[PDB]
Amino acid sequence: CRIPNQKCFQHLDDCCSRKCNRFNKCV
Repeated sequence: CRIPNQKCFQHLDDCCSRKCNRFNKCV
């Protein structure tokens, strides 16, 4: 699970929260 604020694409939100903000980073 990728940590918050980590550069992630909304198309492939690999975040732990699976949420990527407008800054193309995790949340």
